[PDB]
Amino acid sequence: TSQVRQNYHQDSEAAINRQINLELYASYVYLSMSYYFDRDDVALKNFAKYFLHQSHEEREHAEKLMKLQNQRGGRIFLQDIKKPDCDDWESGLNAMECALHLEKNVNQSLLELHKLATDKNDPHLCDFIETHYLNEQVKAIKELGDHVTNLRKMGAPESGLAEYLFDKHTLG
Amino acid sequence: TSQVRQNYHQDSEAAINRQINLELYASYVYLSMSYYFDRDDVALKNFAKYFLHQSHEEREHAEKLMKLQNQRGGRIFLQDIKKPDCDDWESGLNAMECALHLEKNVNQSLLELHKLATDKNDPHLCDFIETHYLNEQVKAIKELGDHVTNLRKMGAPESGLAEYLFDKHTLG
Amino acid sequence: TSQVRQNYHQDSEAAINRQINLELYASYVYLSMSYYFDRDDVALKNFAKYFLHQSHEEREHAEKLMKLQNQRGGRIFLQDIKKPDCDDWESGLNAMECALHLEKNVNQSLLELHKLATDKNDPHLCDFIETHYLNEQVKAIKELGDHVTNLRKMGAPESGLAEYLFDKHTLG
Amino acid sequence: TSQVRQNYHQDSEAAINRQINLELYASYVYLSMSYYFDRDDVALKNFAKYFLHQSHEEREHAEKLMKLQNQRGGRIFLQDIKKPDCDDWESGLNAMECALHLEKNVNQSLLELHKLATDKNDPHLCDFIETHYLNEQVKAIKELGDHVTNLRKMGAPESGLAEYLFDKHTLG
Ligand SMILES: [Cl-]
Ligand SMILES: [Cl-]
Ligand SMILES: [Cl-]
Ligand SMILES: [Cl-]
Ligand SMILES: [Cl-]
Ligand SMILES: [Cl-]
Ligand SMILES: [Cl-]
Ligand SMILES: [Cl-]
Ligand SMILES: [Cl-]
Ligand SMILES: [Cl-]
Ligand SMILES: [Cl-]
Ligand SMILES: [Cl-]
Ligand SMILES: [Cl-]
Ligand SMILES: [Cl-]
Ligand SMILES: [Cl-]
Ligand SMILES: [Cl-]
Ligand SMILES: [Cl-]
Ligand SMILES: [Cl-]
Ligand SMILES: [Cl-]
Ligand SMILES: [Cl-]
Ligand SMILES: [Cl-]
Ligand SMILES: [Cl-]
Ligand SMILES: [Cl-]
Ligand SMILES: [Cl-]
Ligand SMILES: [Cl-]
Ligand SMILES: [Cl-]
Ligand SMILES: [Cl-]
Ligand SMILES: [Cl-]
Ligand SMILES: [Cl-]
Ligand SMILES: [Cl-]
Ligand SMILES: [Cl-]
Ligand SMILES: [Cl-]
Ligand SMILES: [Cl-]
Ligand SMILES: [Cl-]
Ligand SMILES: [Cl-]
Ligand SMILES: [Cl-]
Ligand SMILES: [Cl-]
Ligand SMILES: [Cl-]
Ligand SMILES: [Cl-]
Ligand SMILES: [Cl-]
Ligand SMILES: [Cl-]
Ligand SMILES: [Cl-]
Ligand SMILES: [Cl-]
Ligand SMILES: [Cl-]
Ligand SMILES: [Cl-]
Ligand SMILES: [Cl-]
Ligand SMILES: [Cl-]
Ligand SMILES: [Cl-]
Ligand SMILES: [Cl-]
Ligand SMILES: [Fe+3]
Ligand SMILES: [Fe+3]
Ligand SMILES: [Fe+3]
Ligand SMILES: [Fe+3]
Ligand SMILES: [Fe+3]
Ligand SMILES: [Fe+3]
Ligand SMILES: [Fe+3]
Ligand SMILES: [Fe+3]
Ligand SMILES: [Fe+3]
Ligand SMILES: [Fe+3]
Ligand SMILES: [Fe+3]
Ligand SMILES: [Fe+3]
Ligand SMILES: [Fe+3]
Ligand SMILES: [Fe+3]
Ligand SMILES: [Fe+3]
Ligand SMILES: [Fe+3]
Ligand SMILES: [Fe+3]
Ligand SMILES: [Fe+3]
Ligand SMILES: [Mg+2]
Ligand SMILES: [Mg+2]
Ligand SMILES: [Mg+2]
Ligand SMILES: [Mg+2]
Ligand SMILES: [Mg+2]
Ligand SMILES: [Mg+2]
Ligand SMILES: [Mg+2]
Ligand SMILES: [Mg+2]
Ligand SMILES: [Mg+2]
Ligand SMILES: [Mg+2]
Ligand SMILES: [Mg+2]
Ligand SMILES: [Mg+2]
Repeated sequence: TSQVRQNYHQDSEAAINRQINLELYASYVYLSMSYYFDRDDVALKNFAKYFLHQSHEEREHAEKLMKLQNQRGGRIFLQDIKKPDCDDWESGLNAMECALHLEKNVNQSLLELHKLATDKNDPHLCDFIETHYLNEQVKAIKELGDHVTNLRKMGAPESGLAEYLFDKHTLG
Repeated sequence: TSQVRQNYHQDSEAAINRQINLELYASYVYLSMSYYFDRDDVALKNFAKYFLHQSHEEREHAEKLMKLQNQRGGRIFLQDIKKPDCDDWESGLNAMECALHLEKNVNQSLLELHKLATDKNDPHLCDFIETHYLNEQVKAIKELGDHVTNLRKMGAPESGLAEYLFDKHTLG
Repeated sequence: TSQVRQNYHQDSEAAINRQINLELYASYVYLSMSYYFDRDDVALKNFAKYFLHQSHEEREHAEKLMKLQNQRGGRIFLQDIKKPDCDDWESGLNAMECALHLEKNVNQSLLELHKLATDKNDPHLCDFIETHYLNEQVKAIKELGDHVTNLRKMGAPESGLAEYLFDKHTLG
Repeated sequence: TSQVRQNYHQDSEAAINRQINLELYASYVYLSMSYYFDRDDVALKNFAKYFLHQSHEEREHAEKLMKLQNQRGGRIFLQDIKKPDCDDWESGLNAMECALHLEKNVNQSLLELHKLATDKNDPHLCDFIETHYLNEQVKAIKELGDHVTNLRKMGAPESGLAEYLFDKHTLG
């Protein structure tokens, strides 16, 4: 047993390792999306910038969980980072919809993690999740919802003009 | 009788209390409108900001009337603030139209108040209304009219693109 | 269903709407108290300033709950804001006592809201209440208790000198 | 007839001369009050300072009316400035009460002047009175009322301690 370990259940340790993988996966999805918009036949530079920033944020989320694992005396175990589900993301609207779906999936995982921490009476872990993850997720989901709504109302994906103008005035 | 009271008719005192309630009501209408535009399925952040600012201005209008009541030796009597007539405001154009209607209604009340002050030969109260309320109302009505016109000419409410672009270039 | 909604119970949504109304009510109580102290026959300007600031803080509390409702994909439903229970607040001490009672009532509502969020396993909502409301309430209640104690010990409400000196040295 | 005179009734001209005298009288009352508080057997230096400032303000009120008379092509006619009604002002509270009475008397004269200007359809003179005199009077009366209230509640005039503390914390 680690000399620092206290009130840290083996199930919580394993769930933290699973969350690390999921955050890295989310980073990869956003990386793929970003460079799709950098294609010469797509060419929406602020969509590209927005998703690259989201990708880098997800990496920060993963690294903080790795730090947490060590803080509590757990041991990090890494797994393959699966490639994203799509190579071609179709449109700005479709990418935003996939991002919304991704963020809700990551949120569900975080909520399950919190439920586990609650069941194991781990208030430090509960606080960690609430303070650093849960509101960030709520804000990210709300922002993506707002973006999807605007793109739909503007006439995307059929209107290339709508995506162009959204790229300039919301993401730029 | 208040030691400060002079040339201040009981009817004027009562009319000032009614105006306080109406200004607070206007604040509530704009508060409701503001957060409608903050909904994830509406998502027009500058409409939200514009109406929240209008809401806060209406509260200032109410507070100045409360100050006036005490300055003249009248006594403030408060009533319930009625909820706004709508929960859902439909569109940017529809909210602007409701705001225009509201501002004209508040103006009519102020004009009736001025007529009362005139009938009771209260030049201090006349000056108060003219100096702090009447031109503010005229400017607010003109601005809302301008906004309604632009939204109509741009193709609102059917064009979600029109409302988006107005939000960015006029309200942003 | 809102595209952003996740782990947000209909009961929690309704309870948030009730809390919005209560925060606005508290804003109204403090607004009334403030202008009582602005009366020429009361004339305690720092009591007036203190309660006006408390009123504006309560409005901020309401607006943050409206933001929360939209963040989680709930829908804001507003009700009439009831007038405060008193027109005349009697004395500085009596107003402080009514403020203490009000703040404890609002606290009780927040605790019931937290219990509901706990029962529905909504850790985001629990964190929201704890982080933004519960300690603010504890601090406000403690401050009002301190004020009541000092006014009593100084000889209020019978001593107009006590209220005058408290207004100058604590609230000024 | 003066080359500048237009829409300026002889009655208005005469009433302006009477108001000039009354403003100078008010200046004299406050001058007398001020130095009463400078007596070694009274010795309230902030009462003295407050009333001296009020005296100088009244002189400014008179001078602006003299300017107005010439602006409109009327001719200034001056009369004796009567001595104040009291040599000894008794107490801080009594002086404040006399100041309140004085300010209401001057207000009544200004209201009669405004009624005359209205009867003679002189909107320039109406505006002059409203803009430069009427709210100043309302504010002065309210302030004096507030002061009287505080002194009474503190225990003046019997409490020399009350007048001392008021001098330090309100007027200082
Ligand atoms: Cl342990
Ligand atoms: Cl352990
Ligand atoms: Cl274990
Ligand atoms: Cl593991
Ligand atoms: Cl894994
Ligand atoms: Cl693997
Ligand atoms: Cl696999
Ligand atoms: Cl726990
Ligand atoms: Cl967070
Ligand atoms: Cl947000
Ligand atoms: Cl937030
Ligand atoms: Cl957006
Ligand atoms: Cl009168
Ligand atoms: Cl009256
Ligand atoms: Cl009357
Ligand atoms: Cl009334
Ligand atoms: Cl009313
Ligand atoms: Cl009512
Ligand atoms: Cl009713
Ligand atoms: Cl009049
Ligand atoms: Cl105005
Ligand atoms: Cl204008
Ligand atoms: Cl203008
Ligand atoms: Cl416009
Ligand atoms: Cl759910
Ligand atoms: Cl849900
Ligand atoms: Cl539900
Ligand atoms: Cl509800
Ligand atoms: Cl309610
Ligand atoms: Cl209702
Ligand atoms: Cl009811
Ligand atoms: Cl929970
Ligand atoms: Cl808090
Ligand atoms: Cl505290
Ligand atoms: Cl604290
Ligand atoms: Cl205290
Ligand atoms: Cl003291
Ligand atoms: Cl003429
Ligand atoms: Cl003439
Ligand atoms: Cl004439
Ligand atoms: Cl004359
Ligand atoms: Cl004369
Ligand atoms: Cl003479
Ligand atoms: Cl004589
Ligand atoms: Cl006229
Ligand atoms: Cl004025
Ligand atoms: Cl004032
Ligand atoms: Cl004023
Ligand atoms: Cl005072
Ligand atoms: Fe982000
Ligand atoms: Fe960032
Ligand atoms: Fe993440
Ligand atoms: Fe994320
Ligand atoms: Fe907790
Ligand atoms: Fe926390
Ligand atoms: Fe405005
Ligand atoms: Fe403004
Ligand atoms: Fe208004
Ligand atoms: Fe308005
Ligand atoms: Fe506070
Ligand atoms: Fe504050
Ligand atoms: Fe509150
Ligand atoms: Fe509170
Ligand atoms: Fe003055
Ligand atoms: Fe001055
Ligand atoms: Fe004067
Ligand atoms: Fe004066
Ligand atoms: Mg996984
Ligand atoms: Mg594979
Ligand atoms: Mg937080
Ligand atoms: Mg009404
Ligand atoms: Mg109703
Ligand atoms: Mg003006
Ligand atoms: Mg309620
Ligand atoms: Mg009722
Ligand atoms: Mg905290
Ligand atoms: Mg005279
Ligand atoms: Mg004589
Ligand atoms: Mg003015």
